[PDB]
Amino acid sequence: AFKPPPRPDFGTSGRTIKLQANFFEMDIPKIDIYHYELDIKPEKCPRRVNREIVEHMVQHFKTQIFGKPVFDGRKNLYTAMPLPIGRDKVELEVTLPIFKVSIKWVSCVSLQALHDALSGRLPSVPFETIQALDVVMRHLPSMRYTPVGRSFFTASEGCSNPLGGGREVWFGFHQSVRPSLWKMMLNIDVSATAFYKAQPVIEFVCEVLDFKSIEEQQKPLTDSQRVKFTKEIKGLKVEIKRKYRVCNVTRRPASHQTFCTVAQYFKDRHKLVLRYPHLPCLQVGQEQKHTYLPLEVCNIVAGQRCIKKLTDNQTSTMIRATARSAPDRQEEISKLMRSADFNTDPYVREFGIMVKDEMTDVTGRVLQPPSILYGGRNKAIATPVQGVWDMRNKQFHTGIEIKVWAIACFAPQRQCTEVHLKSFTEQLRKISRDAGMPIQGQPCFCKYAQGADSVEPMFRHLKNTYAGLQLVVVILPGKTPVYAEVKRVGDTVLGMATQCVQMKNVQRTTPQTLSNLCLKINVKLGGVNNILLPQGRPPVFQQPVIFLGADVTHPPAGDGKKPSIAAVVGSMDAHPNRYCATVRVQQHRQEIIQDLAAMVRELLIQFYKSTRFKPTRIIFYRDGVSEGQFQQVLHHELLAIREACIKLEKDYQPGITFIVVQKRHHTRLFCTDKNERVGKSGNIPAGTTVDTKITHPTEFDFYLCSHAGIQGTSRPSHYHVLWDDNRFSSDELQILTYQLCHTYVRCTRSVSIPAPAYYAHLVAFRARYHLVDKEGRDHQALAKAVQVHQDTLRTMYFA
RNA sequence: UUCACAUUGCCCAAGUCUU
RNA sequence: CAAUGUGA
Ligand SMILES: [Mg+2]
Ligand SMILES: [Mg+2]
Ligand SMILES: [Mg+2]
Repeated sequence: AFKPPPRPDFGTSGRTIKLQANFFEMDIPKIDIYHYELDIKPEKCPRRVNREIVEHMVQHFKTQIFGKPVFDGRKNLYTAMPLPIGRDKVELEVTLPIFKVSIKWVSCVSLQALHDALSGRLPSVPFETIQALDVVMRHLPSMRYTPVGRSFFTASEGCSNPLGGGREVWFGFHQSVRPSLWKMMLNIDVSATAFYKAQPVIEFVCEVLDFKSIEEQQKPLTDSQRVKFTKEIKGLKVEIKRKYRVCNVTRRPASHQTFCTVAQYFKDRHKLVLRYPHLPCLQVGQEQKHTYLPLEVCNIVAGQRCIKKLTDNQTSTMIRATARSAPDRQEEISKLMRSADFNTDPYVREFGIMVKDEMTDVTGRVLQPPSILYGGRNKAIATPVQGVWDMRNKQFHTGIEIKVWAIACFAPQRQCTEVHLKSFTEQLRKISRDAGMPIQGQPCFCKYAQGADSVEPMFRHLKNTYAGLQLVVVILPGKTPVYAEVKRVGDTVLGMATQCVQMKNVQRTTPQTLSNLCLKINVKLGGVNNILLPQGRPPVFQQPVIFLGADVTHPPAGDGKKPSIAAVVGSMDAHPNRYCATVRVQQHRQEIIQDLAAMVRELLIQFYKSTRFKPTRIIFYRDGVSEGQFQQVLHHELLAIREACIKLEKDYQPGITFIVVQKRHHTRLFCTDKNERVGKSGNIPAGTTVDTKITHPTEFDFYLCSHAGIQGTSRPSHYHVLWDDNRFSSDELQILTYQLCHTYVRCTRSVSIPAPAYYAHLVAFRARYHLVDKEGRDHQALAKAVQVHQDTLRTMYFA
């Protein structure tokens, strides 16, 4: 239940392709380095303050200690050669513009043992060793640049990327030390994030309040101006030599604001006559004291990342400033590494480390896509080309016959007229007839409505009046709270199928849009759009098997009380195509799925009810777990799956395959040959697979870019097998995973992650919609909100 | 709320110390 | 999913 399986073999399927990865080979010396535990009293200091302390400490004691050590900003210091210490704590006293620093040797870290672990010699990779190398590579940039996670950001020289609102774009790069089949690798990728400009607060006001210049005007701000400004600068730090954090903007101008007025105080003591006394002051420091700074004598301090959400316009600017095709990104990574010059870094060089300046070459394989079987009389077979196919002259494998349906238009009648609805209905019936999902009649019901209050009574009337009602098509004017209400009533209250459509897609229809629309409708009504060509599937389908997709979605940044949402879906046929969903609310920002055992039990029960088979195997696709959570998550969740089986029957012990899916990492793959690049974005082809060189030295993992890259640089999904009772070969599991990317019903394309994992996202996001403005007695309220109706339980409402 | 892809938002990481 | 783009 605890240790991941070794790599069974290497894949052999598919034609080869020359790739370049943003991994850079590291040459590590085979010598012991020396680990020391520090202490710094007081120890509530920010991490960067601790780096200053040790930095000054190193030189302020250079003489009979420290004859170029590295430091993690907390508690760990490393040297390439040993110090004079013994094992003794050597408390030092250091002063920086009153600190006690204790230095104690702890262990010897052998880089020799790392070479063995990267080889077949040692069974596993020693974390503490890679942890040390990480501190070596991060030492310099952690003081030179502004750390954000595993990245480093800085104001770009000579350029300025303003966002407005006192914000601008800082470019940066991600850095991480990784073991691999070949060598140690330095993974480098470029990135960009928003920062507040280091400008006078006076000019910060102008951008926030949209003033061309101050003295526009010379009257104290309106309360509406003062409230907007207070929201932006509160929590931000400002400087004079001495730095404060802003907690409040005073109501009264500096001329009147008394504590002795602020204006007066600065006239006598500091001999400063304020140029804009009519403006308020910044209350800084402790909220329960009376320290007020005029705007004129304050600057926003540099290197403060913008945590708040960007505006629509700010986002739009951010996108344009950082959007890059795959070759363009490739060159920006390359240019960065040449200019980075990691080998002159004195700390990197103290530890005798060398970093390759060229991207690593890696050979991938482009897997063949599966054939997609359709229905109708002809039973057409689609052949994905470059990750895409279409439904033209093809009918659904199992198309639904729609006899009873209705339209509910919440768009204004002037904007969405009966003629519009009629034409839309005309075209939709045409497309749906072609697709093998005939809408036999005009809707038995069609009424306009307004507001969220009209939803439930209308839907209740519909359910009571029209027997055999299959669907309600809901027209929406755009972004409106009605949508969430439609889904609350439909999914959870009354248990009725609904398909919403934006007004603009009714006024002006297209064959493609209407086609995609039918894909959702047919699925929602129990249909089967298409299936994998049966004889083209991997051998695993010879026995009953269920495919589980699982994901947790956490609240946005800055949020503190909203629940995390766990969603799990399971296949309900042998194709596989039909899926049922389970969903739960759980603790804030907890990744481990707490109630998984219960959820899997439901899915296993519903699988048997649907197929009359008991799975002999369980394939578990787990999205979004990082390497630092593999053991924790696997321990709880693998056992939870077993628990579900055991509490059901026997002696029922199906083989479990546990696979972690990671779409969001920092590995990027590029075509070496320009003639391999695909489309305008110039990305690697769909099906590109990498399970060598850059992958894990001992464990079963691979990259699979299963989708066509439309824009930017494609994210190759990474798959890591944490458990496998079924003993998959690399070829079978990679093909299986790839084929499951072709079973996503909402489009005739290969998607970036397997359908079950994708559905899990959709289910989680739907639950989040049921919880809008609603997020023991607390838990049960939220739990009921995400609980769907009895009639919705076995449906694909999430489509 | 036709859909995918891409950027950010999500576990780990990161962050958090005389007017 | 939301914002913003590229696309069908
Ligand atoms: Mg997740
Ligand atoms: Mg943490
Ligand atoms: Mg969007």
